[PDB]
Amino acid sequence: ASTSQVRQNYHQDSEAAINRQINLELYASYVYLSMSYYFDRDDVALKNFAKYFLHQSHEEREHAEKLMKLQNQRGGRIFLQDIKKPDCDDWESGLNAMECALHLEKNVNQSLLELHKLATDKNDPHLCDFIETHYLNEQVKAIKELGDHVTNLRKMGAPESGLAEYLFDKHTLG
Amino acid sequence: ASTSQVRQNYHQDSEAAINRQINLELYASYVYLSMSYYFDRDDVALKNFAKYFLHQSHEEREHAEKLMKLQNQRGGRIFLQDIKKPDCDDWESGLNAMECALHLEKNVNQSLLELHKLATDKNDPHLCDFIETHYLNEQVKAIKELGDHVTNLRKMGAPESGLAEYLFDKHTLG
Amino acid sequence: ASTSQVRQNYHQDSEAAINRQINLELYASYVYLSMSYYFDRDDVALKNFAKYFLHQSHEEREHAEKLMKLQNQRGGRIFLQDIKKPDCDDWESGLNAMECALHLEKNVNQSLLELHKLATDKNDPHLCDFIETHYLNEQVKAIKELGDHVTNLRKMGAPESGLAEYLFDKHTLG
Amino acid sequence: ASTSQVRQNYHQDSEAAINRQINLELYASYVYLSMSYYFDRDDVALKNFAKYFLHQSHEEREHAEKLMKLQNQRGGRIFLQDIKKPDCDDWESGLNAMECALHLEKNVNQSLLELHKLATDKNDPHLCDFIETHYLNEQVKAIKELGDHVTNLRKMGAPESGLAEYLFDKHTLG
Amino acid sequence: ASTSQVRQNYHQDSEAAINRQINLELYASYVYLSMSYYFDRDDVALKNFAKYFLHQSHEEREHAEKLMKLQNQRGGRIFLQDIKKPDCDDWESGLNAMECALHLEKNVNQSLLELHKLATDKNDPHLCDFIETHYLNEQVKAIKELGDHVTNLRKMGAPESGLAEYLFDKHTLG
Amino acid sequence: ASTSQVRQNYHQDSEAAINRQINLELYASYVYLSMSYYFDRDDVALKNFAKYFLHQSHEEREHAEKLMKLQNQRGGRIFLQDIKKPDCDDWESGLNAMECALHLEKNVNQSLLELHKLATDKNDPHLCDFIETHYLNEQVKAIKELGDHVTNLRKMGAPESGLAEYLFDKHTLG
Ligand SMILES: [Cl-]
Ligand SMILES: [Cl-]
Ligand SMILES: [Cl-]
Ligand SMILES: [Cl-]
Ligand SMILES: [Cl-]
Ligand SMILES: [Cl-]
Ligand SMILES: [Cl-]
Ligand SMILES: [Cl-]
Ligand SMILES: [Cl-]
Ligand SMILES: [Cl-]
Ligand SMILES: [Cl-]
Ligand SMILES: [Cl-]
Ligand SMILES: [Cl-]
Ligand SMILES: [Cl-]
Ligand SMILES: [Cl-]
Ligand SMILES: [Cl-]
Ligand SMILES: [Cl-]
Ligand SMILES: [Cl-]
Ligand SMILES: [Cl-]
Ligand SMILES: [Cl-]
Ligand SMILES: [Cl-]
Ligand SMILES: [Cl-]
Ligand SMILES: [Cl-]
Ligand SMILES: [Cl-]
Ligand SMILES: [Cl-]
Ligand SMILES: [Cl-]
Ligand SMILES: [Cl-]
Ligand SMILES: [Cl-]
Ligand SMILES: [Cl-]
Ligand SMILES: [Cl-]
Ligand SMILES: [Cl-]
Ligand SMILES: [Cl-]
Ligand SMILES: [Cl-]
Ligand SMILES: [Cl-]
Ligand SMILES: [Cl-]
Ligand SMILES: [Cl-]
Ligand SMILES: [Cl-]
Ligand SMILES: [Cl-]
Ligand SMILES: [Cl-]
Ligand SMILES: [Cl-]
Ligand SMILES: [Cl-]
Ligand SMILES: [Cl-]
Ligand SMILES: [Cl-]
Ligand SMILES: [Fe+3]
Ligand SMILES: [Fe+3]
Ligand SMILES: [Fe+3]
Ligand SMILES: [Fe+3]
Ligand SMILES: [Fe+3]
Ligand SMILES: [Fe+3]
Ligand SMILES: [Fe+3]
Ligand SMILES: [Mg+2]
Ligand SMILES: [Mg+2]
Ligand SMILES: [Mg+2]
Ligand SMILES: [Mg+2]
Ligand SMILES: [Mg+2]
Ligand SMILES: [Mg+2]
Ligand SMILES: [Mg+2]
Ligand SMILES: [Mg+2]
Ligand SMILES: [Mg+2]
Ligand SMILES: [Mg+2]
Ligand SMILES: [Mg+2]
Ligand SMILES: [Mg+2]
Ligand SMILES: [Mg+2]
Ligand SMILES: [Mg+2]
Ligand SMILES: [Mg+2]
Ligand SMILES: [Mg+2]
Ligand SMILES: [Mg+2]
Ligand SMILES: [Mg+2]
Ligand SMILES: [Mg+2]
Ligand SMILES: [Mg+2]
Ligand SMILES: [Mg+2]
Ligand SMILES: [Mg+2]
Ligand SMILES: [Mg+2]
Ligand SMILES: [Mg+2]
Ligand SMILES: [Mg+2]
Ligand SMILES: [Mg+2]
Ligand SMILES: [Mg+2]
Ligand SMILES: [Mg+2]
Ligand SMILES: [Mg+2]
Ligand SMILES: [Mg+2]
Ligand SMILES: [Mg+2]
Ligand SMILES: [Mg+2]
Ligand SMILES: [Mg+2]
Ligand SMILES: [Mg+2]
Ligand SMILES: [Mg+2]
Ligand SMILES: [Mg+2]
Ligand SMILES: [Mg+2]
Ligand SMILES: [Mg+2]
Ligand SMILES: [Mg+2]
Ligand SMILES: [Mg+2]
Ligand SMILES: [Mg+2]
Ligand SMILES: [Mg+2]
Ligand SMILES: [Mg+2]
Ligand SMILES: [Mg+2]
Repeated sequence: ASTSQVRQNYHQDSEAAINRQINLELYASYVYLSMSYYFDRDDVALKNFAKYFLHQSHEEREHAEKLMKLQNQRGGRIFLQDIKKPDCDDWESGLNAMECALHLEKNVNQSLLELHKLATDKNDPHLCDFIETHYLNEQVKAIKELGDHVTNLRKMGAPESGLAEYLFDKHTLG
Repeated sequence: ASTSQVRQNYHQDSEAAINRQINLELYASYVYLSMSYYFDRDDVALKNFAKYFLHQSHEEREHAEKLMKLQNQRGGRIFLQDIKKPDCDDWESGLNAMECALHLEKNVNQSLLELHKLATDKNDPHLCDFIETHYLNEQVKAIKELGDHVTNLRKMGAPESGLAEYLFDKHTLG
Repeated sequence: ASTSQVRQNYHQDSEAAINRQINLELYASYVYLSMSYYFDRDDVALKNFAKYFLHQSHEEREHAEKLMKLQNQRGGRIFLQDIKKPDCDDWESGLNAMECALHLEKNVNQSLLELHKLATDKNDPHLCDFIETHYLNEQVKAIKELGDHVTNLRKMGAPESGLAEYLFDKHTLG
Repeated sequence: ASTSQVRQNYHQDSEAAINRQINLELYASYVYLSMSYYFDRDDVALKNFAKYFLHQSHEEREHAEKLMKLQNQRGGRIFLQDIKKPDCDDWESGLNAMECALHLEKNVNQSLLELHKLATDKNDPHLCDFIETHYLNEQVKAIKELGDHVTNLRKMGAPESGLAEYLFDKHTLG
Repeated sequence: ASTSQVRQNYHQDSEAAINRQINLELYASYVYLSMSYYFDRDDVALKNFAKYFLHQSHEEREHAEKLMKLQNQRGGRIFLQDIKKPDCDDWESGLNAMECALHLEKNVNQSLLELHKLATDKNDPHLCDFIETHYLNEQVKAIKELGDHVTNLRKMGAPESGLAEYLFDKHTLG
Repeated sequence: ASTSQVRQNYHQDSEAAINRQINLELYASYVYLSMSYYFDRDDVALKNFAKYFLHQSHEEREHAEKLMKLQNQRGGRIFLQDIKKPDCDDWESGLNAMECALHLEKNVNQSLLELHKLATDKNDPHLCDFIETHYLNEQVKAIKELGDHVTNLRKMGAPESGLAEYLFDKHTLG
C-alpha cells in the first residue's frame, strides 16, 4: 500500500495512463514486426521494406522501455497487459503497409496528446516536458515521413505497379 | 490457397509448431522485460540484475525473429497470436526472479524438444539441424547459467540476506 | 577388393549415393555456366545476370569438390560419369532462367534429402551431419533467394518488359 | 539422491556412457603421451614424431575436458575411473606407432558411434548434436590423416628404411 | 535464323570448331579433377600432386570460359555437349598421371593447331591472334613442364620407388 | 639389454624412482582435474575455483612431461603405470578441496625429498640439481599458497559460510 519514497506530484491517473501508453508502444512494436516479415515472404520479396519496418519495430520497443523507466523514476508501478496481435496477417502491398503505419502512428500520437492533456490537468510539468521532449516531435517526424512515402508510392503508380514498389524499395528505403 | 514456390519437405504441422514457438519466444522476451524493470524500482534498486534481464529479453526477441525468418525461408506463413502478460508483476527478490527465469528457460527447452520430435517424425532434417544449431545448445547454456546463479544466491543467504543479492549484483552480474 | 584402412560405418549404398550426388553437383555447375553465357550474348546483354549465374556455377563446382573430399575421407572410391549437357541452349529471358534455376535447386535439394534418408537408414550420423552442415541450409537459402528473384521479376512485368529485366540486373544483381 | 535443477531429457544411461567416454579420451591422451616420449629416446631420436604425438596427446585431454563440461551442463555427475597404462612400452618404429594411432582413433570413433546410437535411442537431440559437432568429424579427419601417414611411410619403405622415417619426420611432420 | 548484329568475317565452320574446343577444354578440366582426387585417396596420399592437378583443372575451366566469351564476342552461338568422363578411374602412380597429363596437353595442342589452320584457311586474323595470344604458348609451356616432371620422376626411380614420388611431391610440387 | 650410449652415472634405482615420480605427477594432475570440474557443477558453481584447479592440473602434467624428458636425457627408459582415480568424487566445499590440495602437494614434496635422498646416496649431482631447480622450490611455493588459501577461507567462516567461498572465489582466485 504505502507510498514510494521518490513519488512527488505524480497523480494515480497519470501512473495508469503511463501503463496504458507502455502497452500501446509494445503493440506498435508488434505491428511493425508483423509488417517487416510480410516483406520477407518469397511472394513479396521487398528487402528494404522489411528492413525499414524492422527498424520501426525496434524503435517502438525503445519507446516502451523509456516509459517503463519513467514509471519507476516517478515512483509509479508498472502494470503490464497482453500485447494484442496486429489487426492484419496480410498487409497486401508496400503502399497498404505504409498507409497502415501512417494510421498506427497517428493513433499513437492521439494517445500521447491525451496523455499530455491529463498531465496538464494534474499540473505535472515534469511529465509534460517528458512527453514533449521524447515523444511529440518524434511522432510528428514519423507521421510526416510516412505521409511522404505514401505520396511517392501513389504518384509512382502503386499498388498496381509492382515496378513502383520495387524502385521505391531501392531508391527511398535502400 | 496455392503452394509457395519455395516450399519443399515442410509439413503443415511443422509450420504450425513454428508459429507456436514464435509466440513462446515473444512471451519469454516479455517475461524478461518485466523482470528487468522490477530491478529498476527505487525499492529494489539492483541495476545489474536489471541489465542482465534486459539483455535476456533482447536475446528472446532475436530468437523469435530467427524463427520468423525460418518460416519464410521454408515457404510457411507466419501467424501471430497475442503475447500474454507475464504470470507475475512482483518478482519478490533477485533469487526468486532467477528461479522463475530457470523455470521459463526449461519450459522453452521442453517446447523446442517437442518441436524437434515433430521435425524428426516428419523426416525434416533441415528443421532438425536448424533447431539443434540455433536453439538446443543455447537453451542448455542458458539453463546451466541460471542454475549456477540460483546456487550462488542460495549459498550466499538470499533471499533473506539483502547483502547477498547486493554483492551478487556487483560481482557476478557487474 | 580389400577394404580401405580408414573406412568405418560407411555403407556401400552411401558410397554409391555420394558418387551420384557428385555428378548432380557437376551437372548443376554446367547448367549455371550455360545460363551465364546466354546473358553475355550481344542480343541478351544483361551483364549482372551473366555474373550472378557464373558465381552460381563456381559454387556448384565447390559443392562437387567437397563431396569428392568426403568420399576419400570416409574411404569410399570416387566413380565419375559423363556430365550431361543442360536441357536448354536458349533460356529465353532473365525470368525464365531464374525459374529454371529455382527448379534446378529444388531438384538438387530433393536429391540431398534422399541422401540424408539413406544415411539415416544406415545409421551414419557423420554423413547426416555432413549433409546438414554443408548442404541443406545452403539449398534452403538458394531456393529462397531464387524465389525472391522470380517474384520481383514477375511483379516488375517480366518477361514482356525488357525494362524490368534491365532494372533488375542493375538494382538487385548489380 | 534428488535431481539436478538443470537436468532435462538426460537419460541415466547417457550420463553413464558420457563417463565411459571421458575415460577413453583420457586413455587416448595417455597412449599418445607414451608414443611421444618413445620418439624422444636417444636410440629413436625422431623429434617431429615426438612433437606430433605430444600435440595429439594434448588434443585428447581437451576432448576429455569438453565431455566433463557437457556432463555438468546437462546436470549429470562425473565419475572417474583409473586411466589404464597403454598396451605398449616399445612402439618399435614410426610406422608401427602411426598404425597403432590409426587403430586407437578407429576404436575411439566406434565408441562415439555407440554413444550417438544411445543418444538417438533416448531421443536426446542436444547430445546427438554435441557428438556430431565436436567429435564425429574430428575423428573422420584424424583417421584420414593417420591413414595418409601410414600410406606414405609404407610407400617410402618403412619400417626397414630408417632413411624413410627420417625424411618423413622432416618433410611431413616438420 | 537472322545474323548477329556483331558478326563479321566469322565463318560457320570456325563457330562450330570453337564449340568443339569448348567441349575439349571442359573435358581436360574433368580429367585433371579426377587425377587430383586420386592423389587425395588415403592409399595414395600425395597432397601436392592433388593440389597441382586441382590447379590444372581450374585453369582448363578458365580456358573454356574464355572460348565461350570469344564465341559471343564474334556473334557465334555456344552449343554445349556432354562432358565425357575421363578414360581412367585409377591413375596408378604419380608418374603415370603425369604421363597421362602430357598426353592430354599434346592432344589439346593438336586440336588448337587444327583450329588455327581452319582460321588461317578462312582468313580470320582476329581468331588466329586469339589462339596464338591465349592458347598456343600456354600449351607449349604446359607440355614442357609436364615433360620436365615426367623426366625427373623417371630419373628418381618412379613408379617402383614410392620414395621418389614422395620426395618429388615435396620438392617440386611443394 | 645393452646400455644406452648416453647413460653415465645414472643408477638403476634412480631410473625406477623417476618412473614412480612420473606416475605421482600424473596422479596429481588427475586429482586437480577432478577438483576443477566439481566447482563447475551447477550445485557448486564457483568458476574461479574451477579455473584455479584446472591450471594446477595442467602444471602437474608439465611436471610429469619434464620428468619423462629427464628419463630420456639420462638414457633411462620410461615405464608407465595406471593413473589411479582420485580418492574423492565429492570434494564437499572450497575449503575442503584446498585442504586436500595442500595434503596432495605435501605428499608430492615428500616423494621428491625421498628422490633427492636417493640421488644424494648414489652421488648423482645432475639429478640432485634437476630436482632442486625444477621441483623443490615449486613445491615450497605451492604449499605456502595453499596454506594461505586455507587460512583465509577458515578466517572468512568457510565452509558453513557460502558467502565466504563466493567472495574468496571473486577476490583471491578472480
Ligand atoms: Cl504524488
Ligand atoms: Cl493521486
Ligand atoms: Cl534496429
Ligand atoms: Cl503544469
Ligand atoms: Cl525529436
Ligand atoms: Cl520532418
Ligand atoms: Cl524536426
Ligand atoms: Cl532506376
Ligand atoms: Cl512441402
Ligand atoms: Cl503437409
Ligand atoms: Cl541487449
Ligand atoms: Cl530426418
Ligand atoms: Cl550454441
Ligand atoms: Cl555452460
Ligand atoms: Cl557449450
Ligand atoms: Cl564400413
Ligand atoms: Cl556395406
Ligand atoms: Cl565465383
Ligand atoms: Cl544415425
Ligand atoms: Cl548454411
Ligand atoms: Cl534466406
Ligand atoms: Cl540462414
Ligand atoms: Cl532428465
Ligand atoms: Cl533416466
Ligand atoms: Cl599441444
Ligand atoms: Cl532425437
Ligand atoms: Cl570438425
Ligand atoms: Cl581430411
Ligand atoms: Cl572436413
Ligand atoms: Cl560473318
Ligand atoms: Cl559462313
Ligand atoms: Cl586454382
Ligand atoms: Cl588471315
Ligand atoms: Cl603465354
Ligand atoms: Cl617453359
Ligand atoms: Cl615462354
Ligand atoms: Cl650409468
Ligand atoms: Cl646401476
Ligand atoms: Cl593452464
Ligand atoms: Cl653428489
Ligand atoms: Cl622455483
Ligand atoms: Cl611464496
Ligand atoms: Cl620463491
Ligand atoms: Fe512509439
Ligand atoms: Fe528463446
Ligand atoms: Fe568486492
Ligand atoms: Fe550444389
Ligand atoms: Fe578424442
Ligand atoms: Fe586448356
Ligand atoms: Fe607436481
Ligand atoms: Mg491500449
Ligand atoms: Mg517510427
Ligand atoms: Mg500504487
Ligand atoms: Mg484477439
Ligand atoms: Mg491498415
Ligand atoms: Mg525536442
Ligand atoms: Mg528520443
Ligand atoms: Mg504457446
Ligand atoms: Mg537467455
Ligand atoms: Mg498455408
Ligand atoms: Mg490473461
Ligand atoms: Mg516463477
Ligand atoms: Mg552448435
Ligand atoms: Mg545463435
Ligand atoms: Mg544423376
Ligand atoms: Mg547456388
Ligand atoms: Mg569399393
Ligand atoms: Mg544427351
Ligand atoms: Mg527450365
Ligand atoms: Mg540428427
Ligand atoms: Mg548450419
Ligand atoms: Mg559451406
Ligand atoms: Mg572404457
Ligand atoms: Mg587426434
Ligand atoms: Mg545421479
Ligand atoms: Mg593393468
Ligand atoms: Mg598397436
Ligand atoms: Mg561440423
Ligand atoms: Mg572442436
Ligand atoms: Mg571433342
Ligand atoms: Mg595446364
Ligand atoms: Mg547460327
Ligand atoms: Mg561413355
Ligand atoms: Mg593415360
Ligand atoms: Mg604471347
Ligand atoms: Mg592467358
Ligand atoms: Mg606411486
Ligand atoms: Mg601446483
Ligand atoms: Mg634398463
Ligand atoms: Mg582402485
Ligand atoms: Mg582430502
Ligand atoms: Mg647440493
Ligand atoms: Mg631455483
Ligand atoms: Mg620450472
